[PDB]
Amino acid sequence: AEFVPPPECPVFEPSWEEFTDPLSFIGRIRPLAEKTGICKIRPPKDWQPPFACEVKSFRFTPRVQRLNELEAMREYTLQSFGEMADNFKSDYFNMPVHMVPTELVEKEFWRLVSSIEEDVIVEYGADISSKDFGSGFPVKDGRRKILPEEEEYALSGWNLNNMPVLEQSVLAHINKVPWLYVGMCFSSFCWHIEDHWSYSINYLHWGEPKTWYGVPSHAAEQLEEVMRELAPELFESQPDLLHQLVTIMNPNVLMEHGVPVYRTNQCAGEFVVTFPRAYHSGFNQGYNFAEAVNFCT
Ligand SMILES: CN1CCC[C@@H]1CCO[C@H](c1cc2nccc(C(=O)O)c2[nH]1)c1ccccc1Cl
Ligand SMILES: [Mn+2]
Repeated sequence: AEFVPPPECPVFEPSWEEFTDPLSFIGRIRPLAEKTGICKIRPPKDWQPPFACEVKSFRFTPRVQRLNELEAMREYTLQSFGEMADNFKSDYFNMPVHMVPTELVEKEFWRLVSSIEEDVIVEYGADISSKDFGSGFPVKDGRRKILPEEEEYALSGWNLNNMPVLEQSVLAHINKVPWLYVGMCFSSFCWHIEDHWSYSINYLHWGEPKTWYGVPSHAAEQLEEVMRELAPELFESQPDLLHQLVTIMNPNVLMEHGVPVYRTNQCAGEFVVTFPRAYHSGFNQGYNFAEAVNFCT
């Protein structure tokens, strides 16, 4: 009846030596991580970048998310979104936000997605460009002050602004930036893969965890087949890029049909990498702030 958590994906704790170059480290962990689709990477304890967005100006109108919309077939600052998000969660669970077990939010999320008796609606500050108010990482833009002790983070290969993003092509010889996600409890992203089957890297700057599910690329067609069988027939003929706007599916349904699924709780200061053609989806445990970019190898 209640949700059964998938097995945990790999977590890596690189030494300072291994942490020198992201692409080299990702290439070395690939034989394991590609078999789980997603992995988590914990930087060394002393690697702590400052938060570098323009907080005074940061304003956005999040999208509304009706958790049960398939089954059924306003403007905020960072501060005022946080107040709304914490009030929502503490009221929903009748306890302080940090006291709510991650497993309980997870079980309740999947219950609500399939419930026709209770219509829970949340908001997500999703797909906000780093160009609007800056990246959460420091950048040598000349647009914001960088303290000496922060320069190493502006120059780090793990700063998402410094990941390689240009794919090799003939058109490149003939002829972009990270996105931000301000989460609250139950805000979510449905199953998808990246454009061009790209890798992605995701960093949780601060706040409560982001819960992830991943499927390895060798099972991509299995997942697509389960979607074909069980996803709303009204949307069955839609191209993948549109279907993936609403590809909501409980991980246990995929697991029951033989699709390998792995989970993790990404906590503040931790990276999640998604491998090429690894389907993923997830939800936020509470008020948080993430940055993500597609990268090339
Ligand atoms: C146009 N393309 C095509 C592929 C996705 C990309 C657009 C961004 O799609 C959002 C998203 C993707 C994603 N991947 C990792 C983590 C998170 C996070 O929210 O933390 C993510 N959010 C998304 C997708 C579906 C439903 C809600 C939302 Cl918000
Ligand atoms: Mn993604």
